[PDB]
Amino acid sequence: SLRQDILLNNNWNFRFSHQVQGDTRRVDLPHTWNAQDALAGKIDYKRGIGNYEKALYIRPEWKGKRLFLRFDGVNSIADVFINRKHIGEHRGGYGAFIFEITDLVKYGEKNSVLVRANNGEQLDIMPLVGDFNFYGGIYRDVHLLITDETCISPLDYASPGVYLVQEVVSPQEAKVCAKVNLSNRAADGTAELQVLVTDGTKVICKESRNVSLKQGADILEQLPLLIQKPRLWNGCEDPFMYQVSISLHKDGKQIDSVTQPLGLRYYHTDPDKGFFLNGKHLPLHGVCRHQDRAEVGNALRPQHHEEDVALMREMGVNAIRLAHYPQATYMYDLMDKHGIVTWAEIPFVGPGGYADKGFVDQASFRENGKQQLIELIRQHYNHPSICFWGLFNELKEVGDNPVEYVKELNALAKQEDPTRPTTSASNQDGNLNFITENIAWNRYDGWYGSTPKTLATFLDRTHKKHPELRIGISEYGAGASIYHQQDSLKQPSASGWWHPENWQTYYHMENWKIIAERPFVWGTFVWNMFDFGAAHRTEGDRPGINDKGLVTFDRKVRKDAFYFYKANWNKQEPMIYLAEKRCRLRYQPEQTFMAFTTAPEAELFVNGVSCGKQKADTYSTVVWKNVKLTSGENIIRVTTPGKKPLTDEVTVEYKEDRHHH
Amino acid sequence: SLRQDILLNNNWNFRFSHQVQGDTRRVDLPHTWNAQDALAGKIDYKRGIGNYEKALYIRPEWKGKRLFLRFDGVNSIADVFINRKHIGEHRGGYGAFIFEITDLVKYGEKNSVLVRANNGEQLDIMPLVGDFNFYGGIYRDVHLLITDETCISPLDYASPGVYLVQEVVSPQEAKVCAKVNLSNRAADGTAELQVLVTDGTKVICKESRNVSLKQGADILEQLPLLIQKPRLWNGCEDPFMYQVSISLHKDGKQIDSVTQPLGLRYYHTDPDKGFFLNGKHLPLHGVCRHQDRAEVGNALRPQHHEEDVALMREMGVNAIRLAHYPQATYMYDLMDKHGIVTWAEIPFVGPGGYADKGFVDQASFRENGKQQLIELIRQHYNHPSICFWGLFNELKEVGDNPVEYVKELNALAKQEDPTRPTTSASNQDGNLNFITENIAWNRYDGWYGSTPKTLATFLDRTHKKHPELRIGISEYGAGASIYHQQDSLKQPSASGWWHPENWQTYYHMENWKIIAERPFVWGTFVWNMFDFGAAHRTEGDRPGINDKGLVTFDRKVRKDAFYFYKANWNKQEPMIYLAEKRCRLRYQPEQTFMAFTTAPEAELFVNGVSCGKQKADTYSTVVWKNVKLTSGENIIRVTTPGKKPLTDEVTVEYKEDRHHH
Amino acid sequence: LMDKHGIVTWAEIPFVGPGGYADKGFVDQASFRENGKQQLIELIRQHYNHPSICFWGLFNELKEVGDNPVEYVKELNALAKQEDPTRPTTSASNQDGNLNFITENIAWNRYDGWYGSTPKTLATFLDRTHKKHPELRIGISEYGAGASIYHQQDSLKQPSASGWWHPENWQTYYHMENWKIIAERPFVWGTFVWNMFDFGAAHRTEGDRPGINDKGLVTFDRKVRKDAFYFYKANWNKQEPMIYLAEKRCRLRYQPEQTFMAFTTAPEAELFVNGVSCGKQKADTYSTVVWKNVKLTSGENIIRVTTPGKKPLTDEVTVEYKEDRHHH
Ligand SMILES: [Cl-]
Ligand SMILES: [Cl-]
Ligand SMILES: [Cl-]
Repeated sequence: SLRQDILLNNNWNFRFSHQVQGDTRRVDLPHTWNAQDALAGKIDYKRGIGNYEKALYIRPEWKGKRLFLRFDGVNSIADVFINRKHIGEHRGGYGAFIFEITDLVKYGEKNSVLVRANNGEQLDIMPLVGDFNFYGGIYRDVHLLITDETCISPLDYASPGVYLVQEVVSPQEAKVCAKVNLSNRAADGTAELQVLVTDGTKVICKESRNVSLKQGADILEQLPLLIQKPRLWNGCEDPFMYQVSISLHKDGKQIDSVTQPLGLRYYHTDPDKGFFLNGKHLPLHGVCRHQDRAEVGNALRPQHHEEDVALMREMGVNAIRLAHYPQATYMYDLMDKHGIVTWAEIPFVGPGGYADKGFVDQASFRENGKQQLIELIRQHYNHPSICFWGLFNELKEVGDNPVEYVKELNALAKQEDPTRPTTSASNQDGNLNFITENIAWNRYDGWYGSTPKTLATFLDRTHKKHPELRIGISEYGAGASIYHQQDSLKQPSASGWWHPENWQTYYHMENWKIIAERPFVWGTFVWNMFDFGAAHRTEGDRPGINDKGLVTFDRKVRKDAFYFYKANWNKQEPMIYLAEKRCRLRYQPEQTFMAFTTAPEAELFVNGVSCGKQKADTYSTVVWKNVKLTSGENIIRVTTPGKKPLTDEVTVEYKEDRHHH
Repeated sequence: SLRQDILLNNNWNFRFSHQVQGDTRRVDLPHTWNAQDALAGKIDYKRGIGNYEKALYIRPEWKGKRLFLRFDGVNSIADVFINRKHIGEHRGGYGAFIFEITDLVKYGEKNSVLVRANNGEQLDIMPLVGDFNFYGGIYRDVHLLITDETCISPLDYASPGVYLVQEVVSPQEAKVCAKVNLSNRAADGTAELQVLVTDGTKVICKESRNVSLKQGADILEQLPLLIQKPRLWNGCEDPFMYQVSISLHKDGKQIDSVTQPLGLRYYHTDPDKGFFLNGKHLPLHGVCRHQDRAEVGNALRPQHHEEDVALMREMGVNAIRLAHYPQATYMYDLMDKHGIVTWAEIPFVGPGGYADKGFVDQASFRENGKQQLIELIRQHYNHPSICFWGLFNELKEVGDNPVEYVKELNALAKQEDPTRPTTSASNQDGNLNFITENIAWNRYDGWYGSTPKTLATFLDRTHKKHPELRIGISEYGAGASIYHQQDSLKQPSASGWWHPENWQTYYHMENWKIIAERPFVWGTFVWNMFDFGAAHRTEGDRPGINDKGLVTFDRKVRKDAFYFYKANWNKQEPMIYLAEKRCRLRYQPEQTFMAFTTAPEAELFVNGVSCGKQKADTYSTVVWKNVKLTSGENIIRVTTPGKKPLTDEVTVEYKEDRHHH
Repeated sequence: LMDKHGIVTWAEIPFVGPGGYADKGFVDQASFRENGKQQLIELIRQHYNHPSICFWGLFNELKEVGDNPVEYVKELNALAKQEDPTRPTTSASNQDGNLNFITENIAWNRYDGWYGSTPKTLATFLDRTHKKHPELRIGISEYGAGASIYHQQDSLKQPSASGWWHPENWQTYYHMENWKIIAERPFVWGTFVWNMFDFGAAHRTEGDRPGINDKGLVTFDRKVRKDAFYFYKANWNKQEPMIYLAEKRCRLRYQPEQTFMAFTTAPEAELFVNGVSCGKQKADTYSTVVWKNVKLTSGENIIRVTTPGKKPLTDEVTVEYKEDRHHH
């Protein structure tokens, strides 16, 4: 009667329903059928039904236990059949879902499991539009869960069935209400519910209640926990969590158990001073991250989540906006573990500069959106990293006006979880900005026209006109191809096929200086940590890509901007990085070299001869001007001070040719 | 206060939602966006959202009237917006639907009408599968209807709002209950409802009732009609209909009016003797017809319906199965007018020899199917041609078992309309065959393997084992390309790229002889009158086509089988037709020539010299054997008897070459 | 079949230029040039004995810009004359200048009244060219206009050529006006409608569907004859009696004052509306009968035209007249 969790990812048989013959090919999960077409820039990539079928041997000894199929994510509608009989449907591409199959299987034989996944367009399931790909299929894990007939229920919106509600938290004491779903299919009886909080081998809490469970009972039980002088989850400084074991016992035997983290903290956002974690001001040095990657689409493996977090911590990221939808439980686990303050959001996404709408005013759309919000909150309730619930991105009032509906979602979020503030990401003026507790804007001053300086004007004017708003920046960024390089700085056309890397570097340096000076801005999030898929894009070095990443789509190459942020945000790892190394061909008679470093100064050498030292500025940048190259090959080297220095080096070619002038 | 019906077909602006930019092109309705891709055999043709927008000037003098947008058909989900505000959704590709826009428009200015049509795959809207194309878009007319504030309601499942229920019909007298929907938006008041039955200028009935109408009233009123010694709608012999005018009057002014046909008849099907219309046995010489055509897809214009009916009457068709879905009101009008007994059906279509299912056992699918059935019955209630309601085609029990659900549809059909029997088209053994009042099978003996003789064995054995069944043949046919010709008769592989026209001719001649001898078979329907689109097909002379038509897809060329049926079914138009004229190259030393004619004999000439007369057989066929051709060109001519004969003629080339033997 | 039926035939090699599109019909390299000569020799030798062939066409719409094919076209002309001195050479041009002065007969592709302008500029072009270059034997190698049989409107208005609206009445009007210009100019040795049939051109995005050049007088499947076909039939096939009512596919009428038009080989015709005669009208020089200010009754109207005599030919249509609309 130990709970079992059996992965069912291997060897499914797949075909599209547009293939009428019935032949199938082997696939293995996680899987999307849009990893080739959408990623090649095909705008009308396959959106429709793909069918996955697998034989599952139901063990004779599972008779008398309860059996559940839990899906971590299927985009975007899933219809599940056991022995070809429909058992249920889930509508929504990003939340987990579960079906009990206990009474639906034949014990001691192979049973068919068939999943018919549909990512076809709909007007009743958010997201309706967006600058990303709606990759179809079973792109997260599938599990067979086996439990006692009397269990901690897995059936409440596919959540772990335990909510560790933080009611009061300070360094003196924490009070928590452990709410636990119980489900009984055995005879009427009683059981003992135990909640055990530990830190390593040390017991911190232990609470018990006897509970009466009628046959067919599905009930919520609540146990208070008190922890004196708690160790708090304090972001990257100390991402500490207790372990909580919730178990059911009968006549001296444990019959079921689940574990969840408890990371205690408290926070607030001040309109003038920014974000405070556990009573201390904390600048939120944030980036955004989509759940896709080159070649595999959104069919991410655990090492992919692991590498994305490793790259963010290397850069000194301490905040993340996991846009534009609920992401993997494992990704939120890694945010908990590494101390990253997380903004998690539902996929209520508007059109941006494109056509159509994020909101369609019909009951089916509205009720589904509420179910997606409840899923997000209940499924991910216990992650201390999550400190904001995001309710939308770039909705607009024209046509169907989502204002009243967004007020409904806000009230529902506050009722489900009074312990986190709501937030949203806006690109509009007006009423949509005054609903959520924190507000943020997506700003591209210096990329989509204008100069970075208009970001400063916007922030200052907004803060002065509306002093009660807690203002953030939910997106800012600029495109870059690592293969587009030029000696001189000039602003490219955003929508064109030329995105020189130096303009992205310049964009981030100027925008960051504006942000750094404005502590009323509670958090800022770079769009985006990685290049990502968007099939309709036709810009930069190839179609189908949003190239605003600080790192490329395959996670292989860090663009110059990554190191500018690393020098400024990760000050305890010594480093020096020469900018513009991918610009190998130089034409300008007067060369400028620039390095990012954590050192107070650096020295430049050209062809083995020192050009002398320069001091790092407040933004960890060292600059040498009017450097003279010799025609042909030149070796450029920068070094930090001391007898054991760090170095960076490049060979460039200097050419006096051109073109008219 | 005359009712206005304004066509809104011209000059809409279209784009796909996968085109994110917002640019549009002009289109004109009727329109499908699948007339090129699906018709070229692209199996993954575009299934998703297409958007149509048009400015509609709302006249200041329409203020005080009621305004309705009525759509004859949008495949398969339509979401309608006025000034970009959602007003409603319709789910189902084949039934009409309507929205009142009276209170939703700005009078005296241009208002936007936006229709977002979606033909993306769904598992909750029949048809889920089928051997035809699911052409997307606004493929039938759109109308703006303008009425008095007090009107005969257009809002009951978009029907005309009048049901002329035939309660008793004989040559001595007919009793009819005129059920009329009334809708009032003006102040509380009374009005006079009048029902006027006419034949040309002669008044046959006139009945009146005063009715009390509360503000906001939507009520059903019923007036009895009695017609003594009625003229009955008697099929092609006398397709007579009365005209019925239903009108509302107030203080000596007519305020609203609608007209509907009244074609009185009675019928029954006997298990041993077949179908009886108005007390007289009537063999049902039937064909099936899909609502598509070459080049335009299902975006049919009225001349297309007109030509299809003209071709069927030319062939002597007196029965039709309008498969596999509710078809145009105009097509049922033409069936009424021409006397064609009609089987009309909902799109509850199963997979046939292909994968997947026609039934998914979930409430959303089931409730939508009932709404599609109610639509079909209410919208098309008054057409005398419709004598059967078809509930499914080729469902199967394996997996989700639709038996109980089909019993629900049968009971709903009988409750909505006790005056027509239900029927269905089966390809299975077992319980699915015992639900509807009449049953029929789809049979391809001599095409999908076997010999036509196994059709005879099936019919005889079924009739003997189940003597209570009213057995029909809902499909029988064989493929043919007019470009595949060979001198000798040999059975081709059905699924191959060689469909010689002579095999189709042979198939129909043999199958028809089996049918003609079996009067217990109440109706038989050729699959199909026309070649039609099915993108997944890969057989005959080109992909994407089901080539079982007696006439080609563009309606241009009648295949030999058409004339075999014409000679046998249209005996009052004199004709002679030489078979195998498209087979221009002859190799066999001993040639056979065959003609179909209404004459008792015919004479063959070869190179201007008579080969003598031969008698027509019982099936209107004349055959000459061992005809000797001379090497090279030969002129072959056949003539009917008399001094003013009808002729047919062809030049063939006889070659003594070949290939081994 | 051209031999058998007596049809004078212009047969040509595929030396085709870009028209209004990109790229070139000529690339100046020996491999291209030698292959073109082999294609010309093939055409002449393989088809030498057909009496119907009376002209050898050497190109269609080449242009001088870039690789200049003038000298090479002179080579092809000399080769044609050496292979077959018994037929003249010809070509189809859309340019001014030297390309027009090589072949014995010359012709132009003209779309006045379709690709902008009015048909009247065809008359100006023909007259001015003939006067400035009196030695040229001038023909019209293409003239035409697009039409979908599914695009119909009550009023005559010029559509955008490259757009998705090609009303059949504009094609009818185009051919009637252009033909009148041609008929009056006997110095024009031959004129050739572009085209007898709609045909395939995958890059086209106009008329009622992509991938089609819809300038045919008959549709692509050969099933439907457009109104212009019967205008030409009445004027060119005068020994088969006929009457044809124009605009029958325009079933919905809105104009208060209706005009009906018939093409016939008869000297006059009579119109009936709802079974009542509107009287006879005379056919003009171009075999056209016209009735103006015909009054329809709201709803269905039966329109019938008949030729004179006790055994007449007839044509008939039912239209629907509607007083609705749109602002005005
Ligand atoms: Cl929106
Ligand atoms: Cl089925
Ligand atoms: Cl050229």
